[PDB]
Amino acid sequence: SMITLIGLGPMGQAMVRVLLENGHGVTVWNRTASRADGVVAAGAVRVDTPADAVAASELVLLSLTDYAAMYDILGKAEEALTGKVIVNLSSDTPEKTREAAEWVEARGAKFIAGGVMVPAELVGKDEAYVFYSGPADVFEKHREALALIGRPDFLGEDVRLAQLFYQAQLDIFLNSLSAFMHASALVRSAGVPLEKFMPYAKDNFEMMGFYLEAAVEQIEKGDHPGDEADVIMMGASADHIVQASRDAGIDVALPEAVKSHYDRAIAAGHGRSSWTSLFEIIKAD
Amino acid sequence: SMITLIGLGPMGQAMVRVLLENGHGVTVWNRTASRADGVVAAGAVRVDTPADAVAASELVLLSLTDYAAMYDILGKAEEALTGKVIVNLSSDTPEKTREAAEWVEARGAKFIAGGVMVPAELVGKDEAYVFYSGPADVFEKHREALALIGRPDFLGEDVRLAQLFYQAQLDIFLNSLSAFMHASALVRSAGVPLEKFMPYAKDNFEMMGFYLEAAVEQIEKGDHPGDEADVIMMGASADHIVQASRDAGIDVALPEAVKSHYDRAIAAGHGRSSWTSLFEIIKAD
Ligand SMILES: NC(=O)c1ccc[n+]([C@@H]2O[C@H](COP(=O)([O-])OP(=O)(O)OC[C@H]3O[C@@H](n4cnc5c(N)ncnc54)[C@H](OP(=O)(O)O)[C@@H]3O)[C@@H](O)[C@H]2O)c1
Ligand SMILES: NC(=O)c1ccc[n+]([C@@H]2O[C@H](COP(=O)([O-])OP(=O)(O)OC[C@H]3O[C@@H](n4cnc5c(N)ncnc54)[C@H](OP(=O)(O)O)[C@@H]3O)[C@@H](O)[C@H]2O)c1
Repeated sequence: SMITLIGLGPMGQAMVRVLLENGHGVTVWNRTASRADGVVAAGAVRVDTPADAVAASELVLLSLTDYAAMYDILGKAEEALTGKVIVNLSSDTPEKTREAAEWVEARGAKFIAGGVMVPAELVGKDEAYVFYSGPADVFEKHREALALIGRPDFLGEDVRLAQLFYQAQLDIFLNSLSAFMHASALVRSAGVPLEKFMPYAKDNFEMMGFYLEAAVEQIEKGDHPGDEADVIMMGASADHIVQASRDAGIDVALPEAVKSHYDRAIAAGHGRSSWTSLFEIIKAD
Repeated sequence: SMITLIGLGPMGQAMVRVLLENGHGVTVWNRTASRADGVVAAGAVRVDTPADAVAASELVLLSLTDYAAMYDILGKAEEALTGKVIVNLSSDTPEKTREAAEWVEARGAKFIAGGVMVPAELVGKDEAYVFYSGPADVFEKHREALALIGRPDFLGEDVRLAQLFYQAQLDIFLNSLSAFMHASALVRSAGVPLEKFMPYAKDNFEMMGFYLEAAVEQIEKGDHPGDEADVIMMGASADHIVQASRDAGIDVALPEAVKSHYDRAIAAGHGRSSWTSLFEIIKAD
């Protein structure tokens, strides 16, 4: 049961290993031949060329930093893409994802977009899930295999959907990392150790589920009551974090961006509305 | 025991109600006399003047949008402050918090800073905790009372500590709300309802604790291994969220701020380091 995988970053590697562990034969190629050494030891079969990698399997998985990478690699293997199934598990733009769907299918391949929503350490484990979008019939044919990487959430036949859901998750995630480090940087400025603050940050993030249901209701109904907490008070909070950041001499870009949401809401007259009203100035009309 | 409280936002109100529920007499004043109606019904006693509010109790709690508000109000009760204990549960800057400590003590009162780390709906419940800082001996005298609002976490005698820990929490929190709304705004741009995405966002936030321990270790040791996930790949992710945001016509300030962290890390040569390396570019010189 030979499946190909191209791109042997942590993810590519962790995926190749799960495919090998569950009986499948796995052909690999990577720009840096020597990164494959570990998985080749485990049972994978390295090959000289990207075309050889594509020719080896029906199913071809890509784990690459961006879609530009798909073009650099598959560009040296076009004649062999015919009859094949590209599953691209790379981050890039939804718009660039569709543009990619069209190029691979013009070269005669079926294209599915995927987004893996776990670190490599948890690929193949219980917490693992993967956004997928594109041909439902082709996805079904290879579901059993892809299901090993993590729980497949098929979103629809619009190839952009998985990428859009991936960018959306990482929007929150990269924000939470940057926010965490920013808040930590504020406390370390006054000489507090990170280990004394981290438990509070943990609770902070773990408590987010409490707010999210009321938030979705308020946002979809355009109903933003400030009774519990208004944009004037939370705008002031944003102003304080910015000014504390300048006082401490840490980064101001991230808190100035949060303040800008409150500033635009205030300008739009949502002073007395719920913080959910920020959605009105964030969204596309 | 009569405890005074000034500022009858949702917080002030929820705190007054808990004090009344646990036997305490509560004197109130507010710039907007009619906001007291609810708590006066519940048992509180409104008074004409801020000076009267201060004179009524040993312990005086402030729940105000900012510290500037404390000055406007307590400014009309300067003579009345001798012997009193101000607990300021308002957001403002650590620097403005100390400057306030000194102003209050100059007028013969003890000053404690506090940060309440729950919404009004959870004041007095299990999840409730409150950062406190200032004189430990004065804090002990009034601990039993304040303990009702939420679990008191006394940080130290540096009055700024509670404010610093509050700003830090809201730094992450306001970021998480803005990120959540931003990601949601991306999904609604392609016409997906927010109810389809919210469960994934909930899991995303609930999963933050997994990364935070490894993060603190890597940050405090200046040890940033990229083996599992490097700043080149996560910088590219940030670029994708920004470009998807421009494509969708939503806010770009928040993702452009996250991208700016990755861009500065890359500039500092941390391309191949862990995302924890962003801390090097966020932290003070
Ligand atoms: N890191 C995580 O925990 C995680 C989790 C979920 C999803 N993801 C996403 O899934 C993918 C996993 O990436 P990763 O962190 O494992 O690795 P990465 O650092 O993004 O790079 C992975 C692969 O991309 C190749 N590559 C990049 N640009 C190329 C180009 N122009 N030409 C040829 N090859 C190119 C690399 O070649 P070399 O090895 O030769 O450099 C490598 O094999 C990414 O798209 C990421 O956004 C990551
Ligand atoms: N709400 C939350 O979820 C939350 C979370 C934790 C803690 N906090 C913090 O607790 C404080 C109050 O919270 P909140 O949202 O309930 O209240 P708020 O909306 O910020 O205002 C509360 C009180 O401040 C008074 N006030 C504001 N500016 C004033 C001024 N210049 N002169 C006189 N009175 C003034 C208001 O008087 P009026 O009634 O006349 O406007 C009101 O009684 C803030 O520092 C906030 O950041 C809020």
